Amino acid sequence: SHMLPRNPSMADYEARIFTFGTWIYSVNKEQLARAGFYALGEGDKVKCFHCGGGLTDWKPSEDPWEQHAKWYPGCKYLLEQKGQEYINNIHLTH
Ligand SMILES: CN[C@@H](C)C(=O)N[C@H](C(=O)N1CC[C@H](C)[C@H]1C(=O)Nc1ccccc1-c1ncccn1)C1CCCCC1
Ligand SMILES: [Zn+2]
Repeated sequence: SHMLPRNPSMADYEARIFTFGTWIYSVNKEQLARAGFYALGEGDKVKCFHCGGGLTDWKPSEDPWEQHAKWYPGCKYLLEQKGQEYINNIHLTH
């Protein structure tokens, strides 16, 4: 939940989109990169450059931002981009 990104080398959106150059999975690569994720090159495993949170086993029609907020609500990239209200809404039911 720190304000300092875990992986500065992947802070650049262009650095992240590059990792998806040959992405074959259903979840949209631009949406993934915009949501802070880069591909690890091992199945559909991705990692956020900021919070360091990893996610795998993406399902059809899943939204990168929603999943990001669900699993890593303390991510400060998410807070900076989407804002707290977005995070609040994802966690509304619990
Ligand atoms: C359906 N949408 C996807 C994006 C999603 O929610 N992925 C989750 C995920 O990647 N998680 C959950 C938190 C965890 C830090 C991360 C993860 O890396 N999980 C694992 C990765 C490799 C090996 C095991 C796990 C794992 N182990 C125990 C419980 C959950 N995941 C998780 C994958 C396994 C089945 C439950 C869901
Ligand atoms: Zn994050």
